[PDB]
Amino acid sequence: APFDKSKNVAQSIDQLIGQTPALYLNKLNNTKAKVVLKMECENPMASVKDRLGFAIYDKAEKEGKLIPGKSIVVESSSGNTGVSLAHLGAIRGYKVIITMPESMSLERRCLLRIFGAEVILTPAALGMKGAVAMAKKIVAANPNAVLADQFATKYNALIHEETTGPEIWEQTNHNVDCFIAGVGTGGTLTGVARALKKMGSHARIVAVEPTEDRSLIDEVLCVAGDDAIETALKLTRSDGVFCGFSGGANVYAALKIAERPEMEGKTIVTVIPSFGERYLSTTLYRSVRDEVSSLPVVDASELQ
Amino acid sequence: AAPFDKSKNVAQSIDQLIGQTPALYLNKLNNTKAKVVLKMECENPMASVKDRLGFAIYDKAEKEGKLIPGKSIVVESSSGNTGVSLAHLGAIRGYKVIITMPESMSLERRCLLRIFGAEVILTPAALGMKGAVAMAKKIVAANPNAVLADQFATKYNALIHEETTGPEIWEQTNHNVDCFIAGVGTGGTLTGVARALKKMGSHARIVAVEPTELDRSLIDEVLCVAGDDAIETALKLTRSDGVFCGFSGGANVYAALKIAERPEMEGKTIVTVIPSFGERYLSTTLYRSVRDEVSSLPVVDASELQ
Ligand SMILES: [Cl-]
Ligand SMILES: [Cl-]
Ligand SMILES: [Cl-]
Repeated sequence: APFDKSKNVAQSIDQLIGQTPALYLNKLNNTKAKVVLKMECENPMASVKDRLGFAIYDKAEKEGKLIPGKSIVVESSSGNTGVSLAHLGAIRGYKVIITMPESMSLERRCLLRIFGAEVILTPAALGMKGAVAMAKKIVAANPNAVLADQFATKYNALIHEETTGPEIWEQTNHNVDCFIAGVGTGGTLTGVARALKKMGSHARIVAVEPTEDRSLIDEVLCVAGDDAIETALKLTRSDGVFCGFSGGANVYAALKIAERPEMEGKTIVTVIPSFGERYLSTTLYRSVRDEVSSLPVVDASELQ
Repeated sequence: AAPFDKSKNVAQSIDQLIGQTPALYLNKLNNTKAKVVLKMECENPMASVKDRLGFAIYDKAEKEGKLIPGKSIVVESSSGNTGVSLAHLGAIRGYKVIITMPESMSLERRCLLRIFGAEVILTPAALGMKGAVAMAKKIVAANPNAVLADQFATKYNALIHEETTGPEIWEQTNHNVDCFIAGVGTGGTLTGVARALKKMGSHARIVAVEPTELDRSLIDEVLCVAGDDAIETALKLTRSDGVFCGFSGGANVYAALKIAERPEMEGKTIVTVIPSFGERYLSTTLYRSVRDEVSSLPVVDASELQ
């Protein structure tokens, strides 16, 4: 059986990665279809990328390609893959180096540095291309250093075929008519689609392309940034799901699909990749920040 | 009970994901001969143990007929994790939630509450908590459908931890708890977990953690933890064990490590609590040492990449 974390004591926090909950969308869903959210936001470092981090360390160690205390893990990511690599690197005793443009927030730097990752900042003008350049440069310069990106490419779809997809299959009672996720790198889409196919599911596979190459994909749905953003704010207030831009896009897509006549009574599954708190000080929740920042204050004369 | 198998079913409400939190052994940071178990309340859906209290408030108050969905207005004079949980769970249940809070409380706290659609009302800094309380009172005095939530926090806090948190620890440790450690001050697991253990016939030592720099028979020992020790421990914990928490968790872990070095604790099991996830505190003084470090980092010159 997968580790029963609700009933036993874990030996390591990596045993808490995956086996995430699944949640019906209720108040926001005014259709005759069912929408299931795979709550990857509930991972220990608050995103789906914990699965990828674990896969990188676990599979690369098993191949003999990462050695704790010798290998230096180098990654040119600001986002959650870098966070997970830093997190799990710390506990497994790897030096982790993250390159990122200087333009990324202090918060993002801070998240990485709390785990003891070495944060290297690159010129704002060169953007992410410059961070990649720096990472490639650090690795060429040290034979013990490895680019983590090669492992992400090798293992990402596999970990989701092995874990996320089977979990969805069991949670939904072997009943999936449509699976929706982002076209991005480092997500569930390919691996979960493969798992569903292999289980004999006839689920329709929908890739979400945000407006702000596989034989597995049945349909690409383009979602405007402003719809993703608006959906994320509605989600918190309707169903208590607090996520990032990707999750809002996915839910928008799911609701659109759910309005189709042929989807009446069917089960649509989508993914909430990351918890929203990481994004509180970003553009996604700017509307809320701007609002509370200029509230009136009750006069002391009214408080007696 | 029929306890919800969330790794294996689809939940009808996010309330069902509250509780049934993991427990984790401290490894690299534990250099003692005792076992230290962390009850990971940071893994609740809104990232703190107070989700259990928010749930208890709505669940129990509704059963008492004191909260009526679609009619009651929930009025809460606090902006901490209990306030967050009330706003979060109120939204999904269809309640308007009002938070009264001093203007001096952090902008980030205001933002998180407003994310859930709470009405955030600010009161003068000079009047502090008492002005927020007076403002809550004023609202409720003018509308009989408005209800002060703090009465319910008082009534149900210890009870929900007796009913859920405590029994979960008991099961997770396979009925083997030699010591339970948690913070003083309301909102805590301490009283309710201690009561659960004692009902189960456990004679675990109960240690209250008191930060510096019933509420009698239940406590065997008080352990004073300096704020600096709590802070340093929180940052060590992230690097050693990958546990990312707030001040309270750092203090608890510091305390647990002190109990673990007691000779009579050799081979014993000590349980403590990680109340909340650390991300909420990244903009606070708890992680200021790290913010100051990363804010002064050098930037690689474009020459090096060309
Ligand atoms: Cl995804
Ligand atoms: Cl997201
Ligand atoms: Cl904490």
